[PDB]
Amino acid sequence: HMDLTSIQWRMPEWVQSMGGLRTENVLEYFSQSPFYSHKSNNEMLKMQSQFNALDLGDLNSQLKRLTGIQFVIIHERPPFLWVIQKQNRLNENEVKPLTVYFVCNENIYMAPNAYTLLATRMLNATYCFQKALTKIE
Repeated sequence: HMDLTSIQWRMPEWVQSMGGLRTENVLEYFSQSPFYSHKSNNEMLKMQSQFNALDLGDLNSQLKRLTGIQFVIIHERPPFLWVIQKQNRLNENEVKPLTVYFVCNENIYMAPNAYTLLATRMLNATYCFQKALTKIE
């Protein structure tokens, strides 16, 4: 297979067509890239929405109800960067960070592994805390 840690992707013809990148549409941009995965809860939602002609509103709330591969925005600095995280959602309370990507100046590429490491360390500490609170009652 082609190694995605060694490429950058950029599709200027889409950006112009949409009037520039915005938090509103950055994830859609990401969807046309080889980093996207059609196995994702993201994709499943895109199609229920189109097929049923339905507005499903806040994505993040829709993702909480599902399990599997997910893509979420975890950092916003319009109009230059957004940071996206691929994660495997285990349930409504747990998520496993898989990889993170940068969308910098319309360029998409995987961030160094350390960012994923930081993410999981953040989540682990959070989850350890929450499991610790369930016991007091």
